[PDB]
Amino acid sequence: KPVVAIVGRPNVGKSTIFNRIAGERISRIYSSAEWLNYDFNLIDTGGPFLAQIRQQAEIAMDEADVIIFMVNGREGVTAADEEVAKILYRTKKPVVLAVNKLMRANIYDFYSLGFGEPYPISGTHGLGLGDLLDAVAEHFKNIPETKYNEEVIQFCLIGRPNVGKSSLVNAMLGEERVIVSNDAVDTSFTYNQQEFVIVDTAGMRKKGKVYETTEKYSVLRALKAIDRSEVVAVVLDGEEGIIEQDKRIAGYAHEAGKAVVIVVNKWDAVDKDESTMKEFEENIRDHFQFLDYAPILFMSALTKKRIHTLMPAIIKASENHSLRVQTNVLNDVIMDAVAMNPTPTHNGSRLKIYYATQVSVKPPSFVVFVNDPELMHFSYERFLENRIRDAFGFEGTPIKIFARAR
Ligand SMILES: Nc1nc2c(ncn2[C@@H]2O[C@H](COP(=O)(O)OP(=O)(O)O)[C@@H](O)[C@H]2O)c(=O)[nH]1
Repeated sequence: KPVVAIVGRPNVGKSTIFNRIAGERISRIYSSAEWLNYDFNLIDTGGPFLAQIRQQAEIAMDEADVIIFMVNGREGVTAADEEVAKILYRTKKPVVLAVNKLMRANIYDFYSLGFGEPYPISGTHGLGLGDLLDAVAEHFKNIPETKYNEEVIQFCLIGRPNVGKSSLVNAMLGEERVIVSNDAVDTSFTYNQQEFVIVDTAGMRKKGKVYETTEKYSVLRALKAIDRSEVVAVVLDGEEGIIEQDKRIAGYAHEAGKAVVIVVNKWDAVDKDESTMKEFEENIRDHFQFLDYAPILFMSALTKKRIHTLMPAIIKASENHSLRVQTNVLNDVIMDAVAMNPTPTHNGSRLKIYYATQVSVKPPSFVVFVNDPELMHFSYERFLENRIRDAFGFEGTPIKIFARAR
């Protein structure tokens, strides 16, 4: 069922590798070879230079689930490889980098491509092939049950029963900027002509057909919706304030690496004066300390006050979630941070940072090449995170930093 494609500039050894791992043609599409301990299919993208590679990568982006991006290790990273990489930045689908005909000499060069760990291989006696296919197969679990066009922004609303999820959805769908369409679990619509899907609206409308006997199935259903979304809107009740179950689902969103917006509904019904909002914010920050990146919005599904602010926040959070940073700027940001604040020491050793690069999006993840990963303490990691945020934004999304040795 999962589909794999191999992509890269001509003459890097793609055909050799393809022929090795492919079995019989499903009659285009080939089944994986009998000896493999993985079950998947391959797609051929064969069939004028920059446009030729472009079309191959576009077939791959549209029809495959996981992409292998191949380069030639003996040539190193060429302008044409960098060109292919730039085309590939346009998908959210997983891309695994394979380095053919090889290793440690140019580690940064291959990491420069921005797809993370390079898997060395040889089409002769298949050395490295086990590690490469392992890396590819591990994405197989994250393949969507329900597939939408890449353009569509997928989000969900979560929160305890009666916080106003249904009311907010109905209020947001009634604005002049929205066009509702026309799976019966999701709701499709456009906002300023951009396509969006609200994940699992059926589960939000479950009541009205069914009595609530327990929350336990509703919560489990919410976690599935989170899994399918890029942006999660955590909705809190302004009247009754924060409660312990609010933490459970929001913590899950954070650990799942999702973009997050915090929404306070029923703001109309709150006993308010000049400082009630600011104190509510601080209370959210104190209860949800792992969500410092998430913006907080105050609105009323009832009076429609500030409803106009939700979609723009979902948009911004989604954008930041998907953002890919330029490497030279990234490195200047980190060198500037290290200048501001010297690195942690341990006996006589000092952390040294050689190079940093982004490795993935949704959420943005970075590797920093160091001295010794053990000298990179959690507090210093957070310091680096905040310097990256100051320079690039990243509001609405978590980010990941990993120290690695040469
Ligand atoms: N005062 C006030 N009440 C609201 C607001 N939004 C929803 N409610 C009420 O809260 C109750 C639960 O709303 P509902 O949308 O069914 O919550 P859900 O279970 O999260 O879908 C309903 O009686 C709504 O009228 C609001 O902004 N202000």
